[PDB]
Amino acid sequence: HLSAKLFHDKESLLPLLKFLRLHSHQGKNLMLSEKIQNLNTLQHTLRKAEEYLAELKSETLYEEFEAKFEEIGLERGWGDNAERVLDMIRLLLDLLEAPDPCTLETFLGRVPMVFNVVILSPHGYFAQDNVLGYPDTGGQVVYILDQVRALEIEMLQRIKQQG
Amino acid sequence: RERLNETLVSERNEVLALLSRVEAKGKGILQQNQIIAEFEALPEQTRKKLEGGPFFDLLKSTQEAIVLPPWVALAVRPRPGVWEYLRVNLHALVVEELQPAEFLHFKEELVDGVKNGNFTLELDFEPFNASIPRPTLHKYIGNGVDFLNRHLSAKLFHDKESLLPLLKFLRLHSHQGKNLMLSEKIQNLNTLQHTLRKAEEYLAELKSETLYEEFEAKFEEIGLERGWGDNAERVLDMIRLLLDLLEAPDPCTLETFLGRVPMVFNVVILSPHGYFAQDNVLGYPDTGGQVVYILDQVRALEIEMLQRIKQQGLNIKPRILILTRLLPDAVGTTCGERLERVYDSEYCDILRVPFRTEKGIVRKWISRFEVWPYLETYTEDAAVELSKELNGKPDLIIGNYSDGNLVASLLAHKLGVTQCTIAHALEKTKYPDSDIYWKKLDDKYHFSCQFTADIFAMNHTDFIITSTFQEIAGSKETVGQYESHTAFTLPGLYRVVHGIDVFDPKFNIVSPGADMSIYFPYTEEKRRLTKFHSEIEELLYSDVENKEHLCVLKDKKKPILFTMARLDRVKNLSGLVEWYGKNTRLRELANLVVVGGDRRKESKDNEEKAEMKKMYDLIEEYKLNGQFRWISSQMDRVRNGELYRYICDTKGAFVQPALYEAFGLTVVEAMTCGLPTFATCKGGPAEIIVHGKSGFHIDPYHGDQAADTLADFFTKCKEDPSHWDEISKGGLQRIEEKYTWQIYSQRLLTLTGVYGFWKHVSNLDRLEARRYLEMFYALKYRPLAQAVPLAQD
Amino acid sequence: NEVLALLSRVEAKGKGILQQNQIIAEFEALPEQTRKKLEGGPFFDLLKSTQEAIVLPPWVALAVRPRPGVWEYLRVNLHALVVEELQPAEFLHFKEELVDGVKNGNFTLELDFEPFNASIPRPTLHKYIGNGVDFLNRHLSAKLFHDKESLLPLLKFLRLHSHQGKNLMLSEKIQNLNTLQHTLRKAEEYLAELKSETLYEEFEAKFEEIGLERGWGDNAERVLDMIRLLLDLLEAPDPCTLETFLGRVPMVFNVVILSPHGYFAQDNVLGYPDTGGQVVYILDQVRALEIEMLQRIKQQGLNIKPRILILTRLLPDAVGTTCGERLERVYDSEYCDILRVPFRTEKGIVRKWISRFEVWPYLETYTEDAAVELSKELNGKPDLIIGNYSDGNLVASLLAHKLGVTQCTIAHALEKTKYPDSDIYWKKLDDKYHFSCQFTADIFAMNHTDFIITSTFQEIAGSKETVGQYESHTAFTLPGLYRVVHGIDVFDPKFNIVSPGADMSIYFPYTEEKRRLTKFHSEIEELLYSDVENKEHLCVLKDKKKPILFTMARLDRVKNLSGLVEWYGKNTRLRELANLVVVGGDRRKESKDNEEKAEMKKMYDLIEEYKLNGQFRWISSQMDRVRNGELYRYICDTKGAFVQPALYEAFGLTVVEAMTCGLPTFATCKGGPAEIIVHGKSGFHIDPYHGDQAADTLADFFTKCKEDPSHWDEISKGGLQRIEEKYTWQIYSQRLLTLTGVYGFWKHVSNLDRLEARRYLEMFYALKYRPLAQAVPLAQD
Ligand SMILES: O=c1ccn([C@@H]2O[C@H](COP(=O)(O)OP(=O)(O)O)[C@@H](O)[C@H]2O)c(=O)[nH]1
Ligand SMILES: O=c1ccn([C@@H]2O[C@H](COP(=O)(O)OP(=O)(O)O)[C@@H](O)[C@H]2O)c(=O)[nH]1
Ligand SMILES: O=c1ccn([C@@H]2O[C@H](COP(=O)(O)OP(=O)(O)O)[C@@H](O)[C@H]2O)c(=O)[nH]1
Ligand SMILES: OC[C@H]1O[C@](O)(CO)[C@@H](O)[C@@H]1O
Ligand SMILES: OC[C@H]1O[C@](O)(CO)[C@@H](O)[C@@H]1O
Ligand SMILES: OC[C@H]1O[C@](O)(CO)[C@@H](O)[C@@H]1O
Ligand SMILES: [K+]
Ligand SMILES: [K+]
Ligand SMILES: [K+]
Repeated sequence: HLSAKLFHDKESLLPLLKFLRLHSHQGKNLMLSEKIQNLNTLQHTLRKAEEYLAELKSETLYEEFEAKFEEIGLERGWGDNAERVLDMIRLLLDLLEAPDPCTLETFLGRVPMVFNVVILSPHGYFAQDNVLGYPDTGGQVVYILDQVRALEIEMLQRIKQQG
Repeated sequence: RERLNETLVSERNEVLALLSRVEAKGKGILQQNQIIAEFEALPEQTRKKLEGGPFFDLLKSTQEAIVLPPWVALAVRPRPGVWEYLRVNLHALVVEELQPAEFLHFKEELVDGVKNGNFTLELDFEPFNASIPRPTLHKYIGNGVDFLNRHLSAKLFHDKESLLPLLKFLRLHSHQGKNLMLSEKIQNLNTLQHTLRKAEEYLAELKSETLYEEFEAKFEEIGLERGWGDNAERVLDMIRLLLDLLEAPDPCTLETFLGRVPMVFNVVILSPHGYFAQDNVLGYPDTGGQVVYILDQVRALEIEMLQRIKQQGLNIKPRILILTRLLPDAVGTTCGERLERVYDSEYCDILRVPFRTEKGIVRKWISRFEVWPYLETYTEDAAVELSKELNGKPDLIIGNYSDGNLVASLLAHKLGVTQCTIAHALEKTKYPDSDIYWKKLDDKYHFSCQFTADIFAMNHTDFIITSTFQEIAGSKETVGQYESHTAFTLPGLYRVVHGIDVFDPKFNIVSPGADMSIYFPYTEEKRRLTKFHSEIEELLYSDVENKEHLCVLKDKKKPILFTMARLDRVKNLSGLVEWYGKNTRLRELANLVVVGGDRRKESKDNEEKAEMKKMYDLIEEYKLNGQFRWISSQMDRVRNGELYRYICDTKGAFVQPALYEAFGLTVVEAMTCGLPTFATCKGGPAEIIVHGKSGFHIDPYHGDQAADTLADFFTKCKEDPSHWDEISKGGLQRIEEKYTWQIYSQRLLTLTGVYGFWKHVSNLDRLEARRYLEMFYALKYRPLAQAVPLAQD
Repeated sequence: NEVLALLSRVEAKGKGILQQNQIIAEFEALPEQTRKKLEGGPFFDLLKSTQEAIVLPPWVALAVRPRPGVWEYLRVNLHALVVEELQPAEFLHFKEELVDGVKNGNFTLELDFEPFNASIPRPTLHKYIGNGVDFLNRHLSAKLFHDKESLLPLLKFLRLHSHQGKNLMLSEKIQNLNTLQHTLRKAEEYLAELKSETLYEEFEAKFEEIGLERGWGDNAERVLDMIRLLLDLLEAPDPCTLETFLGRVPMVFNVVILSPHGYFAQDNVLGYPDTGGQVVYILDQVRALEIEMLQRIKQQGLNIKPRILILTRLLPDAVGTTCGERLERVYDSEYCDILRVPFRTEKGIVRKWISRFEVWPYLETYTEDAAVELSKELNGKPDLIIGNYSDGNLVASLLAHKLGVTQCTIAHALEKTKYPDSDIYWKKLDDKYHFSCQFTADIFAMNHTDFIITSTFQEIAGSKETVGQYESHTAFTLPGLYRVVHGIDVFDPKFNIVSPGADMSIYFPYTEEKRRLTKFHSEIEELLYSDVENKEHLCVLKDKKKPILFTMARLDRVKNLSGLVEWYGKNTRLRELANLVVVGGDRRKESKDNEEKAEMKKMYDLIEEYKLNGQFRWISSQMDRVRNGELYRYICDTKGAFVQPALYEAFGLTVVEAMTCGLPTFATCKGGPAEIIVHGKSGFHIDPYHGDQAADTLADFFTKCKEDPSHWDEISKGGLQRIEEKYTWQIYSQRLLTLTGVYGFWKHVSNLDRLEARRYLEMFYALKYRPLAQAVPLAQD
């Protein structure tokens, strides 16, 4: 539905640009800066970034091209190296051009977002010991402790891959 | 207008950078593109140039600088497919913004002395394009099907009226009175949604390998005819893909489903000009890579069609016709027989139809530039014959080259059939400034007809196939072949404002190949044909001078510098022979063997004739006897294959010195055998070859540098024979990756489906462009075509 | 009735290979058969509705016209029945074989304009035919309603709008709908508290500040109304509001009118070949138009001075006329001028008058020269361009395109309807009439123009029983040349019927005595009743007291004056009752026109053959309208009548003039006069195809009038009233300027769709017209 609604529609695309521009964590800018006010500059800047990156060695760290990227309006979180930053910029350029569902997901899922997470489990005796089997204490408690551990490994990773 | 700014920089680099603007205006009244607009004042300047700053863009992107009034008309190309043209004054401060149809107006004032008429024709196809939006993104150039898919995938998503066409499409679909896919039972999406639902449960239960014959009974009941699959497993997938499009269309699915619907049964391929034959032809005027491409293409195609028909659960038998001219008088050939079976195919047949006038058929061969008056009556006739040969109507028409695309359009329109074009070359890029200088070239080359027909076909066709990206958008530095038709002018005739857009979703790149049984690595000894080594050794090292071969090779042991091609001005064989003759170091390292032209018979082609006079003269001038062997056309590919490998034994190289080459199958063949290849950087081979890895590039405009580059190569190879083996393996790998026949057919068939379905939805949007084209042909081409003198028997 | 139809279809095939028209396509078949008809049944009415049938030996093709604008084409095997529906193009093949023995080249041109018109949906109702601006308003109204993307064009249109460097409407300070919206109510607040009469000068200060430039009105009352109009349009657009607003915006300042063919002058011309109601219409028109143009410009608080140029051909050797001078002021106008420019070639200026059918080779250069000349004359470029007739519409198109101006066209006649079967038989007629050229330009300008003005509904959709003038261009064919599948549509919103009138200074009732111009009576009595025979008049009237049957018109084939004379000549009874006075041809000179010459010889022989002396007075062309007004009134004094025996008449200005004067009128039923007159009420209709019947009818009018004198007055007053309603110049001028506003704007909104049409038309002009036109032989001095 989003892939189809996004295909060559201005009033549609803005939301995605507003998103990346507003995106920040703990007082740091991510993705696009305030330098990019419209799809034209964004389109132009991405293309501009792509020409540059397609030149560099794949394993080149973001810190190298950081200065330049800051110039043209690109904040951190596209990836930790040239290769990664490249696929990502190429991904968004594509959403602007010919959106497909697989692209759309891949990009949105890649954008660093989830950092802080709040999980709700009020009832029961919720603990890591001396509990399981008490009234209301059971599969929910187990699931949640496994979930967070699994969740934390994935986040540290996504965070590190996005530089 | 970014390129009118960095040039505004005459405020900084001025007293230097207005010099190059001098040494140009100092040549005068002409066009110099690139190498001349560049190898001019910049290289021929002094170190007070020092223009290596921000200026080096606008000159590096020009493509032309046309000397002019106290004015310079120039062009600039920021990115493939994006246009800026400049006009500035030398000493007058005349620099002016230039917006298209205005810039052309300045090209006309540079010939006629004034621009074209007033109400003289402007050709703009842009407004007829508005149906789909254009990709602005480089990746989609030559990828259009991928773009059209996503446009359809979206347009299809939860739109009632929008899915109807797909139902109607699958509902009407039939072949020779057999109904396929959906029967007439299913009148609406709800019934189809449901009927498909019912079908799925049933099939999910059956074993994967259950034949369609079992459940055929059930299906006919619910409205499902044949063409879904041969067994249950297949029918299942297919049914699932259709359910999917009805719910959440995604591009990948839409393509796959349209890909599989059994569609292409009878193919009709247009190739009127030349001597089209499978033996005793190649090397003749107008007879060349296009004939090889088509013969290889059809064989490949026939196979894919067979296994697509089998998989889809159908026994229908395909037929592929190759339409071409019947030349009753070409003797020593089969060109005089109406029907001929293609080698190694069950269903591919050559179908020959004669040209004719009200005075009866025309027997004599005719140059490809002169066939124009004949083509419309050819179409009518061909229609009649292929109606005879074909069972039902054509499911695809492929046009080839210029005359071929002209006709295939008329048929496609007449019969209402999906159409594809393949240019195989576009003369405007091959014969420079033939657009603007057209009027003087006309009585020889008749370019007013050819261009007209090329423009007509590009826009008439459903999709276009190119063999490379370069054939469309060129490169960063240089303009592409099709691209160069976006805006041009034929002063006194008409002015093409927007003729084509490289971003058009109809461009698809499908790269051909070299037949693998004919051309393979010289290293596989089991495969080598030694039966030929006597003929070949006579061919090369024989003592005799005759119509088959000229001069002689004193030293039998040198590496051979080899080339083979039709003989005409553009192939530039006379060029290479000269470069070699002037460079003593190359002559010592290698023998030069050029195969081209047929000297066994008197030549009837103007260029062929002119080329021979130059060859003849050079041989004497450069005293080539003993280092040079000029061999006549080799019409048998099997032995040609072994010839290439033989050249490998001598550890030679292959050189292709064309002023322009559209694709260069010889390049592909040479590498497929493993022969390290040096080829012209102008046109297709720029893309085929990767410099210093899979081969080397040379510039036909600097020949002396080419001859030396080669001398270098042989020198290194003498010091380090492993250097040869490295380039050899590089070529072998490049071919194995990019150029092969296996995927070609699949791509091509898939395309026919996607574009076939598409042309139903877009039916109404195109209706205007259709009348615009009808008129262009009738009121533009026809008058021009009847203008051309008829051949006289 | 399976055994029945086979019969009529048999009787049809009996006449063999041919086509026949709807009169015959029935009037022979149905009636000429035995009582075997017994068909009042539903099959019948395919026949009754058939406009023509084309019969080729196995086949009969049918063109059916159920309602104006609605066509069905069928084929029928003359034996075996088997009715099969055919597409227009295929019905056209039928005609083509009928002439060439074969259809047009498989690859020969089909003109189809339908796919280019689709921007607006088409009205299907009879009422919107001729009423297109009404339709287009409702469309723009809806389109505009709470759509920002749709409202922007309105803001930009107004923001860019200017004349000759003076900004108008909105300044550049208004960049968007909020600012416009906010500013407009700011202004409205302010004006509400001013006295209505406050002049725009007082608050002009404020406005400039907030982005409001001049042209909203003269006083505060009027700037307020317009502003409120715009507020509404941004808020809740309705059709009426939209139209009032657009018709109000000052636009038309300079107007250019194209009328190249003929001798265009204010005196010493009328009745000369190719010179007639078009010169009359245009002159009346520019007058009325300048009046309104001035009030509008004044009412909007603008001080600009308008200009109207009538572009026509400079004829150096026309003598006794003003056709040799380059600029001529129009009588009773401060701002209207005739601007003459010569035809010319590589050899230089062409001196001799050339027939309308021959001007084609010259028209493109004319355009360029015309352009250069009106650039010197006009202050700023043209705000409106009106093409007239074919040469006129053609040039109007090219100039409009060249200059980027809103174009209107007026046909004044369409030859295809004047010269039956001149489309299908075009080849044998071409050497003489060059219809391949004309039809081509007719089609070109018809489509290329921004809108169209007709003088009747008949001009578009004709009547219920018969085909209209533009209607007959919907689908037709020129064998061996090209085929028009859909060339025009009677429902195209571009059509507007704006009826013209007669100058009411010149034409009034014969019963207003103080007004009659008596000083002309000596001249008229000599003109009519004198015993002298010369190049001014032939024969003589023996009995002075009889009533006069009066006609006046250009002299040529179609006007059918030679017919009228023969009718009269054959009919003794009419001859006893009334004297026939015909005015046509200028015999003072040698006739340079083919038809005029031919018609003259016919006249002479009719005189001798029917012994017309004593009942018949043949007067040369009366070139002065003022005395003409009184001449009409004189006929009334005698209780006579005006008759107009044309085979076809596009509009009939003389028919309007006669009526305006009180003179009972009998006019042809073929073309415009069929709408103008109401049989038995405002006048009568006669059939030029049945002449003797026409005469008998006239005899009858006079007899009735003889016995009862008040019958003459019923009709006299009947027409007087009719003209008072449908035909006057008062609303014309205002309607026209309104359309220029609506269509002026609509062309900004629709501009992107007219692009495809632009290129189509360009290529049609270039690749089809030009080559045809050049083929026309040039004149020689
Ligand atoms: O005495 C107990 C009772 C339960 N469990 C654990 O609690 C979970 C029970 O979850 P389940 O989803 O099976 O049932 P639920 O408690 O969610 O209703 C399982 O991991 C058990 O191993 C346990 O460890 N000790
Ligand atoms: O004497 C000759 C000359 C030409 N060729 C063949 O002609 C084709 C030429 O194709 P290419 O694209 O290289 O040049 P083209 O003629 O198509 O412009 C190649 O397959 C060659 O092997 C040949 O077999 N013998
Ligand atoms: O000898 C003549 C004949 C014509 N008229 C005028 O020319 C016009 C004829 O216009 P109409 O539309 O009736 O005929 P048209 O010439 O346009 O076909 C009328 O105003 C007549 O009064 C005239 O003044 N003298
Ligand atoms: O309903 C099952 C119960 O067990 C839990 O999993 C807790 O361990 C909760 O979901 C709920 O209290
Ligand atoms: O223009 C090059 C020529 O060579 C061919 O390959 C011959 O088969 C054709 O493409 C064309 O006629
Ligand atoms: O055929 C009709 C003729 O009548 C006129 O109105 C006379 O001026 C012109 O439009 C045309 O020449
Ligand atoms: K951000
Ligand atoms: K079917
Ligand atoms: K303004």
